[PDB]
Parts: sequence; C-alpha cells; structure tokens
Amino acid sequence: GLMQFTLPVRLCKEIELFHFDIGPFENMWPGIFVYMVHRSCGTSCFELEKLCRFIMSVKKNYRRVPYHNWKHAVTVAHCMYAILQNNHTLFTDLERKGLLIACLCHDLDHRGFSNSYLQKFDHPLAALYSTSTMEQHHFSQTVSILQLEGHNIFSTLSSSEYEQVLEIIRKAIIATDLALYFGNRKQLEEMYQTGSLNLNNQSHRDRVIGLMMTACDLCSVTKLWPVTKLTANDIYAEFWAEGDEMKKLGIQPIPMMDRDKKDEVPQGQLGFYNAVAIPCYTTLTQILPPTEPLLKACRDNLSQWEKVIRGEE
Ligand SMILES: Cn1ncc(C(=O)NCc2ccccn2)c1C(=O)Nc1ccn2cc(-c3ccccc3)nc2n1
Ligand SMILES: [Mg+2]
Ligand SMILES: [Zn+2]
Repeated sequence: GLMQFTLPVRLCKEIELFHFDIGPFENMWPGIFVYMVHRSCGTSCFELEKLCRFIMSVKKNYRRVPYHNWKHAVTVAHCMYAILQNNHTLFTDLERKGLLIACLCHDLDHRGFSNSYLQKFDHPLAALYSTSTMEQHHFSQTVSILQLEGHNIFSTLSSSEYEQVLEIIRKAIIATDLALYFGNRKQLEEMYQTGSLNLNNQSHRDRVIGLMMTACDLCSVTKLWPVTKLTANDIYAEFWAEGDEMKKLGIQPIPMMDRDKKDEVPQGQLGFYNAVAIPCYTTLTQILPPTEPLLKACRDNLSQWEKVIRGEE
C-alpha cells in the first residue's frame, strides 16, 4: 500500500521525457515499469504481489531476438507513459491501466519474423490468423498469462470494466500491425481537417489510441541520435535474418531484408521516416499537441540520416 518505487535522481527526471532510454541494466526495467504504472494510474490500480508476477511472466514469454524483445516491450510502454502524463485529463482510469499493459504485451512471443514470412513459410499461426497474424498471437498470449493462477491484475474490476479493459488491450495490440496504420492515419487525417474528430465517439478514440500505439511502437526513431543509430543494427539483424530465410524458401526478399544491400540502408531509412514516421507523429501532434517532442526528435533523426548519405558520417 505505502511502498512506492523510487528511481535514482537522473532516472526520476529523465523518465518523464519522451526521449528517455531505459538503459542496459535488464534488472531495473520491471521497477521502471512499476514506477510508471504508479505515477500514471495510482499505487491502487494493481495489487503489487500480482503485478510483479504478471511482469515476470511477460518477461519470460519474450524471446532473445535482436529487437522484438523485453527491452522493446518496456521502451514502447515508457513512450505510452510519456504520452499519458503529458495528456493527463484526456484519458479514462481504465485507458491508463489497459494501454501500459497493452504496450508491455504488444510483441509477446515474437520470433523476429514479419507476418509475410509466416505466410510464405505456411506457419501454423498463418492458418489460425489470416491477417494481423503475430498481433492476434500477441493478444492471445496476453490473455493466456492473465489467466495463470495469481496473474489476474484486473480481478478487482467489475465484470463490464474487465470486458472494457480486455477490449481496449485487444484493439491496442492489433493496431500495432503496421499494415492497418496507413488507413488509420488517413481517416484520422480527414477527421481532424474536416473538423469531425470527436473524442466522445468510441470509434474515434479507438482510431486515436491506435495511432498512439503506432507512435509508441516506432519510438526508436524519437530517441537521441546515438540510441537510434545503434538500435537500427538490432532491427536490421532481424530483417536480414528474415531475408536469409526468404532465400532458403527460394524467394528474393525485398531489399530492406537483403543483407547484400546494407549500403542502401540510409536511403531505406529516409523512405521510412518520410512514408511512415513523420506522417505518424505529425498527425499525432495535430490531435494531441503535447506529443510535439516526438515529432521534433523524429525530424532531428531524419536529418541525421541525410547527413549519413552525404558522407558527413
Ligand atoms: C516495419 N518497421 N518497424 C520499424 C522500422 C524501422 O526501420 N524503424 C527504424 C529504427 C528501428 C530500430 C532502431 C532504429 N531505427 C520499420 C521499417 O519498415 N523500416 C524500413 C522500411 C523500409 N525500408 C527500406 C530499407 C532498405 C534498406 C537497405 C536497402 C534498401 C532499402 N530499409 C527500410 N526500413
Ligand atoms: Mg509487433
Ligand atoms: Zn513492437
């Protein structure tokens, strides 16, 4: 009840900033996550015995892949923490509870391969889930862990508040399927410009929460340049491995995943910042003004990639 988590002074201050890096000490990430839940929700939102046991079960069910790992899980939840703390009054008690958990669980049991590779492989999960394959799997694993004896962190909610929170978490996690982001932001784009955006419309919140989820999930591009630069190795190690596997099936992968075309990475990063990241954080800044630092940090990094191309690094 009266047992706060407290971080050292530098973390205490820096964690409140969008660009905060959780650091290389694995053992502090669970305490960082609890620290965030407590400030974002209350010391009452979850029984600490159960929360702690849910966190360690989620950790166990992430794999040791270069990028889609436990570190990513907590990185994505912190960005969401930054968005919720900078938009105090816009979100319900339920939404603050459900979205930090959604972020922590959003890539549960990822294998470091795209939906596409599952499909070209004919992986069972592709038969069981035709679209958003890994994302439906990740929601399924979240529910599995919630149902372990001692792991139901929501058990204190009324029957309908529990259905409302599982429904938020499900939509939240499906939304991290980037194939659904493009149409989600086009609609949010039109809805904000024509002036029909209405946050009391549940189908409109859904869309907004979906874009928040895309923004947290991509937040590697919103760090200080050295974090972004070294992180990018990790995502390319999954991409190239998938390219290797595509080649093993007898399929030339897309260049993104062809390790023979490492050279064209800075150009490929440019396309991505322009086609995905900038549009994402632009539309997010328009709908939620206090998220502006993510857009600015993203633009700084776009600019840092242009510098790489020009030979200046
Ligand atoms: C999905 N998803 N999720 C996150 C990211 C990402 O790259 N995020 C950026 C970050 C992630 C982790 C750490 C640092 N920076 C992406 C993505 O599709 N990126 C991309 C997108 C398109 N491409 C094209 C190439 C390319 C590379 C070499 C030669 C030719 C082309 N390269 C591409 N890369
Ligand atoms: Mg994912
Ligand atoms: Zn993710």
